[PDB]
Amino acid sequence: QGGQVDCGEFQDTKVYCTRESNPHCGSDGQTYGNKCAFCKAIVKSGGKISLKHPGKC
Repeated sequence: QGGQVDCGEFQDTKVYCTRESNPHCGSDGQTYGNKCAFCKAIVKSGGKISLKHPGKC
């Protein structure tokens, strides 16, 4: 929230990413290779997107 790996896209508050490759299949439907990849993707639909799967779908 201002001193974290805060994905400055930050459409939401829980938008922080990984330094690792932690895949996420977002509730956006999409699968992202890591959480960082999922940040903008949270941003995709308001920040309000959540995760379906740790990993891909």
